[PDB]
Amino acid sequence: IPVIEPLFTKVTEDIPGAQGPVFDKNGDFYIVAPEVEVNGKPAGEILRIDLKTGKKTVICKPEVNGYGGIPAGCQCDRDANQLFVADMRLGLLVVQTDGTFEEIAKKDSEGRRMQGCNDCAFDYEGNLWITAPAGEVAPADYTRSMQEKFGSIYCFTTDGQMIQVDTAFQFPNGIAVRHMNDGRPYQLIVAETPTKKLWSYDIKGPAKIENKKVWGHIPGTHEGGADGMDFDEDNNLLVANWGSSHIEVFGPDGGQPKMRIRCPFEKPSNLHFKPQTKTIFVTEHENNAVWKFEWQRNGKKQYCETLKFGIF
Ligand SMILES: [Ca+2]
Repeated sequence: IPVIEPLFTKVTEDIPGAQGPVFDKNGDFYIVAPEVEVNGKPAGEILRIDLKTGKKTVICKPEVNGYGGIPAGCQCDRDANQLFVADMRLGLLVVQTDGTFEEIAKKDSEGRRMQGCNDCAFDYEGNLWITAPAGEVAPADYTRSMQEKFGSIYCFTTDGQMIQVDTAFQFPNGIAVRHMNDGRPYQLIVAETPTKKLWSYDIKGPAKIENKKVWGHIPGTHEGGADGMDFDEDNNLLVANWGSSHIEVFGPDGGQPKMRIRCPFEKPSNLHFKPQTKTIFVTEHENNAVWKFEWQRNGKKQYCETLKFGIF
């Protein structure tokens, strides 16, 4: 497997468990620091990063009834410039640029207690596919599916339903939606960290997935595996392989990586493209920092970049 070593430029530092890189509708950059703690208790943060200076600003430090959050992944909304943030303790949150937030659901569509989420992905129809590797949300005792298969997958629909679409995953982590050239969502990819697998499903409709399949294989025998992921404009899937010092590049058909990207660190956690560029911002856990490098092409257009009221 051919490996490339592009120049990684430092963006910002000192962000405990740095991940969830995302750009909003104005091109502003945000990341999450899930591991910030106050007296050993969760006090995770959502930060805005000034790309010109690298200076950090904590816009949200989510807490519900005294239970601090562990913000873990993000997606920017389209119809309003707001962030949907997966939280390992609080489930799914909607965070405004002013720093205020709202908890989306304490229970799913079946009345079952919500699970802590790690990452999410919007399809072009506006449906949000979410990974939930943690156990029940706060106030329940914090647990995570690294060893046992209790991690779930959800789909927060346009009509506001929080639907659990699958279960029994050993730490479902990164998640991405593959679309047809005409924009129709047709395949859901889910990373299962410790098992070194990438799973796929055929998206038949909103909150409807079928035919679970082992889509791709993650290299290495190290502790870790596939973390965050994202598609480029040609539908190649770039996946952070936590603990391998590489970002794996899968072709549109999956299987084994067709290319690897060497990182100047061992623990890449997530990655996200800057709109309209080849620039990929990579968060990592070794130094708790954010970096950026140039990919071979532009990123796949995000849902937030599309137009609701366009002609085409
Ligand atoms: Ca991303």
